[PDB]
Amino acid sequence: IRVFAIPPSFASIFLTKSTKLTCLVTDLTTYDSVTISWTRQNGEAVKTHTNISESHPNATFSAVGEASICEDDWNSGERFTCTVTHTDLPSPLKQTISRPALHRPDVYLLPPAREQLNLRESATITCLVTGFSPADVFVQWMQRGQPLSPEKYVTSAPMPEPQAPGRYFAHSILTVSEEEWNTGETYTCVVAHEALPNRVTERTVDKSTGKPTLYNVSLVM
Amino acid sequence: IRVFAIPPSFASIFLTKSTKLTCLVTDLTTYDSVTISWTRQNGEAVKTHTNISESHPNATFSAVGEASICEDDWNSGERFTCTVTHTDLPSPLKQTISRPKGVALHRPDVYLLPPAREQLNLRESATITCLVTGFSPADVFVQWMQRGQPLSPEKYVTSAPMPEPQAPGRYFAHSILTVSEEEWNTGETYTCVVAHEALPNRVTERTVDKSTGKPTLYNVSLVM
Amino acid sequence: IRVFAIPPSFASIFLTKSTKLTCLVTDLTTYDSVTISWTRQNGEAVKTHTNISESHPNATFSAVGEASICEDDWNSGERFTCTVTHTDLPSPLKQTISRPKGVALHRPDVYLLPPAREQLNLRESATITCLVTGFSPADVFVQWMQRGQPLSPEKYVTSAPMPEPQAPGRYFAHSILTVSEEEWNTGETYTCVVAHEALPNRVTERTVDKSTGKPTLYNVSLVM
Ligand SMILES: *[C@@H]1O[C@H](CO)[C@@H](O)[C@H](O)[C@H]1NC(C)=O
Ligand SMILES: *[C@@H]1O[C@H](CO)[C@@H](O)[C@H](O)[C@H]1NC(C)=O
Ligand SMILES: *[C@@H]1O[C@H](CO)[C@@H](O)[C@H](O)[C@H]1NC(C)=O
Ligand SMILES: *[C@@H]1O[C@H](CO)[C@@H](O)[C@H](O)[C@H]1NC(C)=O
Repeated sequence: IRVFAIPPSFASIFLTKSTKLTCLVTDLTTYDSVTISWTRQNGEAVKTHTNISESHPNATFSAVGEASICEDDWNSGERFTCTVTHTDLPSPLKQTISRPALHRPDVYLLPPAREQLNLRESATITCLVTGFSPADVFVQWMQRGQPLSPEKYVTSAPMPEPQAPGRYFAHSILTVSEEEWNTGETYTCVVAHEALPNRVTERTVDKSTGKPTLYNVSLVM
Repeated sequence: IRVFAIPPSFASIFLTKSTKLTCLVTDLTTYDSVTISWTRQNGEAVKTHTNISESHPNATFSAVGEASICEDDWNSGERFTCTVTHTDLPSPLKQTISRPKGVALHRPDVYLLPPAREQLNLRESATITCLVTGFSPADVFVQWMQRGQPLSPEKYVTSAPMPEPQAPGRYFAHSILTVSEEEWNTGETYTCVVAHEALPNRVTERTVDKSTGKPTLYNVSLVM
Repeated sequence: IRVFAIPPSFASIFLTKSTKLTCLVTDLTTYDSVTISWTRQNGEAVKTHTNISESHPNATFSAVGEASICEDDWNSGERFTCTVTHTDLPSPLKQTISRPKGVALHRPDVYLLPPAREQLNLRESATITCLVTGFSPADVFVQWMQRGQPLSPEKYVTSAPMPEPQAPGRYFAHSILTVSEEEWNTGETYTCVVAHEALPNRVTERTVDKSTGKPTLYNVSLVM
C-alpha cells in the first residue's frame, strides 16, 4: 500500500519551463475505475487530470495523475497530496510531499589531452561542475548561442565528494571531432542551479587557452 | 520472502586478487540456526561461512553466505547457486549466477586531464580527474597511487559506468582526486592506473606533470 | 633412476594465464604403456596427461604431461607429487615439488636507457634497452607492446636474470629491442613493461620517445 511520488526537480523545470505533478501507487491488486484527484493544503480543486495509465504486468496496478501548477507555492513549502480511491481499502490513503546548505558551484573547463589529438579522429570536451547542493542539476551545451541536440551529451548522476561532506560533483562530456575543434567550436556549457543568485554560470574556451595571450612562439624549419 | 544476487564484479576481484561470490537473502524472520550452503553444477564441497549479520529494527533478518572458488572457475562458464534452508520456508528459493558471455572487448582509452589554470588561481584546492572511456563491459576499477604507494580508498570517487551517447557498445567512467594547490607543482608522479579485462596485461597506467602541457623545447619567461 | 620436474615459472603463469607443470623422467629404456600421473596432498584426481613425446633415437626415454592447477592452490602451499609407475622400477617413486616460501621480495626499479648518439649516426639499426634491477626472486617476464599490441616473440629476447654483486639479495635483467632506425625517428609508444610479484598491479608501463632526456634548449629570458 506504499505510495511514492516524484517531485519536480529543478532540472525538469528549467528545461520545459512547465512544472507538473505526478504520483504513483504500487503494491495494489489490479482493478478498474480508479480516479486520482490532487488536493492542495488549503482545500481547493486543481486542473483536471487526464491521460490515465495502465497496470504493470507483474500483477500490480499503477495510477497516474497530471496537473498544471505554476511556481507560486512550490518555493514556499506547499504540501501537495494526491488522493487514490481503491476498492480494497475503505478509507483512501493520502501521502504528503514537501521540499527538502546552498553552495555556489564552480564550473571548470579542461582542455583535451595531447595524447588524444594525435589520433585526429575524435575530441572529448568536459564540463566539470563541483561543489553544488542539492543534486539533480541540468547542464546543456550551446554552440554560438544555439543549443545542440540532447543526444550529443549525457549528464552523469551527481555524487558526494570524498573530502567535502556536503558538496557534489558532476560531469558532462561532449563527443566531437578533432577537425572542428581547430576551427572554433567553443562549446560553452551552462549549469542550471537554484543556489546561484543568477542561476546561470557559463564559460568559454578555445584552442588558445594555455597561451598567456602575451607571446606566440612556434617552430619553423 | 525475497532473495538477492550480487555477482562478483571485476573491480571487486582486483584489489584483493581473490574472488568471493555471496548471495543475499531478505524478508526473513528473526531466528537463529541459519544454514546457507553452496554447490557447483554437479555438486561438490564448499567452504563454511561465519559472521552472521544482525536483525533490522523493523523485524527483518538478513544473512550472507561466503564462498571461495578459483579464478578460472568464474570464466570457465560454470553456474553457481546458493541453497538457503531456514525453519519457516515452505520452498527453498534459488537463484543462478554466472558470467554472461557474448560481449565485445575494446581497449580502454585513458587520458589523465590536468587541472585548469582558473582553479589554481584561488590557491585553495586542486582536482585531478582521470578520463576512462572506450571500455567494454562495465565494472572497471580505477585506483590512484602517489609515487608507488597507493593513497587512502576514501580520497577518490569513481562514477558509475554509462553508455556513450555516440557509441552503442562503449562506456565511460570518471574518477576525480582532490589535492592541495601546493601539492600540484611538486611532482609525486600522480599516476592513474586502470584495470580492465581487455588488455593483454590487463593493467595500464598514464601519468602527467606540470611540464606535460609544455612543449619541453623552449622556456620563455616574462619579467615585468 | 632420476626423476626431474619443472616448476611453473612466473614468466609463464602470467603469459598463458594457466599453470601447467610437466614431470620429466629420464634414465630409462624403451617400453610401452606407461602410467604417470600427479596427485595432491589430499589424494584426489587430476587432469589427463595426453600428448606424449616421441622417444629420442639415442636410447633415452622421455615423458611429458600437462595438468590444470589453480593459481590460488599453487600459492597456498599445497605439495604436488609426480607418481612414477614403470616396469623397470616397480616401487612407486615419490618426487615432491612445491614453491619454497620464506624469501623477501623487493619492488623492481625500471630505468629506460635511450640509445647513444654513436649509433644513430650510423643509420643502420636502432637498439632500445630496458634495464630492470632491484627485484627478487628470478624468472621475471619482460615484454614489449606497440599501442596495445604485443610484438613478435622473435624480435625481443629477455636475458636471464643475474645476481648483482653489490646487492646481497637482488637481481637484474635486460631486454633489448632491435628495430629499424627508419621507424625510430618518430616513435609511437616504445613502452616497456615488467611483470613482478612485488608490484601492486604487477605491471609497470614505462614509455620513452625521441625527446625524453632532452631538456629545454631555447631558454628565452626576454624582459620589457
Ligand atoms: C601564432 O601565429 C600563427 C600565425 O600568426 C598562427 O597560425 C598560430 O595559430 C599562432 N599560435 C597559436 C598557439 O595560436
Ligand atoms: C610572426 O608573425 C607572422 C605574421 O605576422 C606570423 O605568420 C608568424 O606565425 C609569427 N611568428 C610566430 C612564431 O607565430
Ligand atoms: C624556466 O624558466 C623559469 C622562469 O622563472 C625558471 O623558473 C625555471 O627554472 C626555468 N627552467 C629551466 C629548466 O631552465
Ligand atoms: C633559463 O632562464 C631563466 C630566466 O630567468 C633563468 O632563471 C634560468 O636559470 C635559466 N635556466 C638555464 C638552465 O639556463
